[PDB]
Amino acid sequence: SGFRKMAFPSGKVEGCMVQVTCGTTTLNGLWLDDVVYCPRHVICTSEDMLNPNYEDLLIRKSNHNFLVQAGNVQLRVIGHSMQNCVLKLKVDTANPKTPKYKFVRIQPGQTFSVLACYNGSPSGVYQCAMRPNFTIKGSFLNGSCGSVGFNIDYDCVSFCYMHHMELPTGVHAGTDLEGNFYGPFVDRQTAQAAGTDTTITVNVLAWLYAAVINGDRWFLNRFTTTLNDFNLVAMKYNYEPLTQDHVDILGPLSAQTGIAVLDMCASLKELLQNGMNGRTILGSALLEDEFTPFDVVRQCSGVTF
Amino acid sequence: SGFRKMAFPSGKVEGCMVQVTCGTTTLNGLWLDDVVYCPRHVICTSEDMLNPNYEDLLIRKSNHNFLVQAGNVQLRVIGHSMQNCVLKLKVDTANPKTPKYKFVRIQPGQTFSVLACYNGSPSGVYQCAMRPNFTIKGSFLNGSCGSVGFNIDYDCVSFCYMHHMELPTGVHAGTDLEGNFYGPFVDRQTAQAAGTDTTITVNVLAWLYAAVINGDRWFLNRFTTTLNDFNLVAMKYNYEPLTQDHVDILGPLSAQTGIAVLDMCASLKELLQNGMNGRTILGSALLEDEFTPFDVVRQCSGVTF
Ligand SMILES: O=C(NC1CCNCC1)c1n[nH]cc1NC(=O)c1c(Cl)cccc1Cl
Ligand SMILES: O=C(NC1CCNCC1)c1n[nH]cc1NC(=O)c1c(Cl)cccc1Cl
Ligand SMILES: [Cl-]
Ligand SMILES: [Cl-]
Ligand SMILES: [Cl-]
Repeated sequence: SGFRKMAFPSGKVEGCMVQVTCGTTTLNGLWLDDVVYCPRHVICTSEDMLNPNYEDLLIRKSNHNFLVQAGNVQLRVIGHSMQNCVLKLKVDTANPKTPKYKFVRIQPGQTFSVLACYNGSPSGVYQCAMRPNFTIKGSFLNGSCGSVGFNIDYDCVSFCYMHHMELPTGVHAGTDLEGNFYGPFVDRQTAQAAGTDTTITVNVLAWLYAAVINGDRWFLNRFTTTLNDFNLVAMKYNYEPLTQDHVDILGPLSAQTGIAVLDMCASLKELLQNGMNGRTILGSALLEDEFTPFDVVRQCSGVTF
Repeated sequence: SGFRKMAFPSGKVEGCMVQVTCGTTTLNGLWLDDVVYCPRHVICTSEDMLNPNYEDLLIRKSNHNFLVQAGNVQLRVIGHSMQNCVLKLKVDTANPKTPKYKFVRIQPGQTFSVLACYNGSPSGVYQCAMRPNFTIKGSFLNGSCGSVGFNIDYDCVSFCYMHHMELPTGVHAGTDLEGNFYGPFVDRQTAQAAGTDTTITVNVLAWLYAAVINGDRWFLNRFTTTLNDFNLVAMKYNYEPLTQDHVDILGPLSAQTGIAVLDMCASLKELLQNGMNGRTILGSALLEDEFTPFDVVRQCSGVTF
């Protein structure tokens, strides 16, 4: 028993991280097969970031201007191209540690692990969720760009995020591995403010199921509700609307615990209206929303990789 | 910016995890050089755990009764011995992935990363602290015994914990890698209750420094205090006493932020007496105490491995 904010084992991704330097800018790249993926603003100086024309800045770059370093060994770049907001650097050596992998574009509310890196070296690993406003609340310092977010399915790494920028409010924005930003954000040092960071209702409900499974139950009440009535309450509290799709996804957790989904919604509704009254749930004094129903099933059953 | 509960990259330890089966009990072992470390209660059935005599149970075991499996490959056991509450299984093959490593016995309040494993396969990674009552609040299911806790220093893995047991209250107990339990706990399915789980004051202060560095500052007040006066308040709230050693350890964070240590203590004192008033600090509604001062410096500076 016990429930922790848990990231995937990072070894498979550690073996993919390299350093990319262009001029005086150094960040991280992802080395899969004979291609290194990195943010395209590696070609930018701090000056260029104010208003970059990436196509023009790229005319001035050749393969040999991209210094790729794997540990203590330099990689030979034999080609480069820009795809949306990432560069793909073709190298003459296939990464011998390439895992089985996929590129996936996740939806808001979905979770993933981040391997924070600096100069191509792994610094730490932590769990994140794509927020409803398409930011993530990560831990990134200057030099962490190119760090990736990922999920693992047994032996297949699904890369879903590459870090690119920090907004003035300290939240973070990035792309999928095809170089498309999540949300409306751009790799340009300008005014771009995040929208409302609503709470991921389906994840809160899954985490309440995790609590019940682990013995925290003071919050279970004598009530039930309906989707429409609950969402009226969820709206007032800046909670995402709960759909029947979400209800269906929570089915297995409902079956395991014998608590109907709408009953747990009624318990959540009271928690929102009454508050925690100084109590905690799984060691938290606020309702956690960065565990998916799949994360809960995974951690409560012992899935491995 | 941003501050996350962050574990070390786990790859170096993933390459050390094996499966150990004795009779019908399967758990995890740690393969370093030509030795596999695992909990000695691998020799026990669920029946033996009620009152085991490990020396007697071991008379009935031979090298070939310990099945060690690394991925899909069996390892040949050429010797075994019991050291305190761990078994050391000598194998004829040195682990080719052995990292630079040390065995360390940590103190309460110190933090480490856990690689939760099942059947020798990594399941997830998360960050823990040795609680003042010598339990840890982990995420362990049946089969996770032998999972280890560790810190990394650049390239040297310091193993400090091996998981052995779950107490009736759902907290967890284990040993260092020499097989000595942390605290008074024993590998025996009996009545052993944890003492008071006090809050790690020095870690809370470090985490408040982390918050200031990241822009959360509403809690900074106009007050200061003394060690003695603060500890009078800390006692009432089941906070560990703050020592001058702790003050010294917080020195660097004090210097970086220009906030004297006793001033931050005065801010903490008001938070304890007044509460959070529904506010949050670094996305938490309670005071976090599983970041050490070293963890904060590490994450805020970008140390890598
Ligand atoms: O999350 C899903 N699959 C996991 C991806 C990572 N590997 C494991 C499978 C998934 N598959 N179909 C729908 C979803 N997810 C959701 O509908 C969802 C949830 Cl559950 C929570 C928050 C937002 C969203 Cl969109
Ligand atoms: O934590 C320490 N070192 C780290 C070990 C892990 N690798 C990095 C170095 C350390 N070295 N000397 C004293 C300490 N720690 C403490 O005094 C302490 C703190 Cl700081 C917080 C809570 C409890 C305790 Cl005992
Ligand atoms: Cl452009
Ligand atoms: Cl004994
Ligand atoms: Cl909290």
